[PDB]
Amino acid sequence: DKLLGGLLASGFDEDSCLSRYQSVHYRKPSPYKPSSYLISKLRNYEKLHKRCGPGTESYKKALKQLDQDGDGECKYVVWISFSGLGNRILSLASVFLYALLTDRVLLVDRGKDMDDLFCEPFLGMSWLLPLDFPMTDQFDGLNQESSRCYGYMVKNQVIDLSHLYLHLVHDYGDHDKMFFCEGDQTFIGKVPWLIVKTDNYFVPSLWLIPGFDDELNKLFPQKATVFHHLGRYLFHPTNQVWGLVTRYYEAYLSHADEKIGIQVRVFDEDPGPFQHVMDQISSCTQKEKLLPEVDTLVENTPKHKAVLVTSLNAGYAENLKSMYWEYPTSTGEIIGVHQPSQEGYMHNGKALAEMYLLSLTDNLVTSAWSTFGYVAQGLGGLKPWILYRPENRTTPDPSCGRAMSMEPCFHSPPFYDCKAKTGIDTGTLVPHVRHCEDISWGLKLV
Ligand SMILES: OC[C@H]1O[C@@H](O[C@H]2[C@@H](OC[C@H]3O[C@@H](O[C@H]4[C@H](O)[C@@H](O)[C@H](O)O[C@@H]4CO)[C@H](O)[C@@H](O)[C@@H]3O[C@@H]3O[C@H](CO[C@H]4OC[C@@H](O)[C@H](O)[C@H]4O)[C@@H](O[C@@H]4O[C@H](CO[C@H]5OC[C@@H](O)[C@H](O)[C@H]5O)[C@@H](O)[C@H](O)[C@H]4O)[C@H](O)[C@H]3O)OC[C@@H](O)[C@@H]2O)[C@H](O)[C@@H](O)[C@H]1O
Ligand SMILES: [Cl-]
Ligand SMILES: [Cl-]
Ligand SMILES: [Cl-]
Ligand SMILES: [Cl-]
Ligand SMILES: [Cl-]
Ligand SMILES: [Cl-]
Ligand SMILES: [Cl-]
Ligand SMILES: [Cl-]
Ligand SMILES: [K+]
Ligand SMILES: [K+]
Repeated sequence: DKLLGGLLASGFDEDSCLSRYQSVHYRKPSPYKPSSYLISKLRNYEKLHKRCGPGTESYKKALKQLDQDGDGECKYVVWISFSGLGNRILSLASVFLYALLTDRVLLVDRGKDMDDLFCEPFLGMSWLLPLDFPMTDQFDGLNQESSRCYGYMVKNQVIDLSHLYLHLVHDYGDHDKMFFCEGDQTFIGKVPWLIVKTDNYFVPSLWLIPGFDDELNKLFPQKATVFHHLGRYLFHPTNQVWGLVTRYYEAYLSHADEKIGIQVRVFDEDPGPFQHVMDQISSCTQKEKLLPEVDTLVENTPKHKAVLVTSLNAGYAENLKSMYWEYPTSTGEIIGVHQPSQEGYMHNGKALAEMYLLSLTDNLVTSAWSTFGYVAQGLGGLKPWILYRPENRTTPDPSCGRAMSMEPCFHSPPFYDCKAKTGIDTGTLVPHVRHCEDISWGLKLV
């Protein structure tokens, strides 16, 4: 089923984006079926996008509100291309959900590479913000003190509204965080143009806004499927990225009975590679029976496992590779350890290819705090084993634990009760919104 259970629309040109419908020759079918209401919601999104999108007569009329109000036919939310690729992917998926919940059209700031990495997701009509949008060269300078920043208008009690800037970056404050309150969403609902900048996956705090909560439950009744569905919908790699994927997979990974992904990210100043991290990896994989122990004893048909290791430093894959070369397995399993080329013969090209290759594995080990890992697990429908974040170059004990769900984590959530107007722990409100495994103050859907 190339349409992923109805998540994807038919009718796209096959050759101009091979990944779109070929992803099925490489992936097991997801066990999570998109709800019929999410399927309607996306097919209706496409209708709206086609009516209101870039370059249409409607879009051109709405652009004049920026020089005025207005009272128009089409409203928008523009995603600003900000931060690293994994932050971008998650944040964009979040802004897309927000569009869905508010009957807005999503426009994407293409930044330096978005059109080079991704195909168009909306049948008929591009998702890219036009390059001559007049506010574009203000995007980097938009901040908490910008006149039309929502938080600035809140704290100053500004009275007038064609557009608003929503500062949702990790450094945001109390006023900016009022985005996550119902009364503020009523106000913001009236503004035809929203401009968002964020480096977080802010999905889970949408679930705690009245009104959004009812709609979200209809769309995603199993709760922890938001990124799995919206990520698969939105993001299809371009043919040159997908070539990197298919060629790697077919050469190195395709013969194995089971594929293990290991996504290594080490948040440290010094270059590496670190023994305590090597030790963490071997212990994790071996205590969870993802990879077999080796032994030095002198003294029944063999599975073949392929281990895909992604990392900035090649030492982690080398260490594992060498271990399984130099010693027999205690189980008799055949282990091959593989890592993609570090040196080129599209920096982001290879990075995206690697996230996709991880998503094609059977069991995935991720690194704590890594949005790169979140993207991979989400696209693959993998509930990972998470390598906990080390402190002071000491192997954590336990080394890893299974995640609660495949969802990504919101790293910098608000902690505010909008009704009582005071701080609250927003990870103890509803059972499906919990604190993350890897980052104790973050939130995730479970
Ligand atoms: O949403 C966060 C968002 O951040 C993006 O990255 C941006 C962010 O970087 C922060 C992290 O920097 C790392 O260092 C980088 C460095 O930026 C680069 O220059 C360098 O080349 O690479 C380095 C990595 O190799 C540090 O390793 C991190 O520590 C830092 O994360 C922040 O960590 C502190 C806590 O630090 C302690 O944790 C253990 C240990 O690792 C560290 O040394 C300790 O000191 C957090 O502060 C705590 O925050 C909590 C929660 O409060 C927040 O969230 C809830 C909201 O309501 C609050 O308003 C909000 O403040 C608070 O309760 C505690 O009191 C605080 O101590 C920070 O929250 C962590 O962010 O900023 C710089 C920018 O350059 C980066 O791009 C990242 O890419 C995104 O995925 C996402 O994580
Ligand atoms: Cl419509
Ligand atoms: Cl990244
Ligand atoms: Cl395309
Ligand atoms: Cl400023
Ligand atoms: Cl409110
Ligand atoms: Cl669902
Ligand atoms: Cl790293
Ligand atoms: Cl899994
Ligand atoms: K493209
Ligand atoms: K998979």
